[PDB]
Amino acid sequence: TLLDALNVRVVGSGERVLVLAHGFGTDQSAWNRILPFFLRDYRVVLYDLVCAGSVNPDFFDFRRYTTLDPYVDDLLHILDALGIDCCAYVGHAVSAMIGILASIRRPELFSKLILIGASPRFLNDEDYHGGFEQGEIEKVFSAMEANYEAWVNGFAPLAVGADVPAAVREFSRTLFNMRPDITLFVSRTVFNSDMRGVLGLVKVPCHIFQTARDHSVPASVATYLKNHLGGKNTVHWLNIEGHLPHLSAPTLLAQELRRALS
Repeated sequence: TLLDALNVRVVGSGERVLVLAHGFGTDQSAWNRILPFFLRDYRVVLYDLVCAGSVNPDFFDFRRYTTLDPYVDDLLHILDALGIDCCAYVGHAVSAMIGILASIRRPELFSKLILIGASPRFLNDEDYHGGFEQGEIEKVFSAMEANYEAWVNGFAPLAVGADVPAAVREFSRTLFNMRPDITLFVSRTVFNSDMRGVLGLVKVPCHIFQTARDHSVPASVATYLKNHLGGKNTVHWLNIEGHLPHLSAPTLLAQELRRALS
C-alpha cells in the first residue's frame, strides 16, 4: 500500500537501477522529459514524496512528517520492497538531502548520488552563505498563508528563473495541486533544517549539479557541498539558468546525467 500511495513506478528496459526523486512543489511527472534518455539502458524507479499533490492528502500525517527522517524512511521502504540492492540516485533539492541521509543509513544501497539544486542549509550564519536571512523566510510564509495563489504566481517564475513560460505553468500547476496547508508545513520543515553536520558522513560518490543563477542555491553552496561531502565529489556547472533544469532545459540536463552516470 505504500508503493501505491506514493505512486511508485518502475519503467525501462535496462537492468541497472536508476531512481529519480523530485523536489518540493513537483511530483514524479517533473522527470517526464528526462525519462526517454534512460529507458533503454536503465530500470528507472520513480515515486512521489507524500507532500506531492498527486498523493492522497490523507497520507500526509502532520504528527509524523515533522523532519526529513520519515521521508528517508519512505524512500528506504520503497527500495527494499522493490528488492533493490543497488542503485544510482538522482535527487532534486529536498530529494538531494533525502538521498544523502538515506546513503548514510544504507551505504550499500547506493553506487552513486546525483544532486541537482541541493543545499544543506538555506539560512545564512557567521561563516556560511546559504542565500536567505531569517526575516526573508518569514515573509515568504506569511505571503503563502495570506494568499496562496498570489504566492505561487510570484514564486514559480523566480524558481524557474529563465524565461521558459511552459515550465512556469507546469511548476505552477503542481504547486496548485498541493493543499496550501501542506505546502506551508513542508516548507517550514525544510527552510529550517541544517544538514551541514551530516555531509562528512557520506562516503558514496556525489555529483553536484549546479545551475547558473539558482535563486535558492548560491554558487558557493555547490562548492561547500563539494568540500564537505565525505566521498568522491564532482561538481557539474550547468550552462542552464534556474532551479528546475529538468523542466526548463531537459535535453541539456539529460546529457549531463548520462555523462555523470558513466
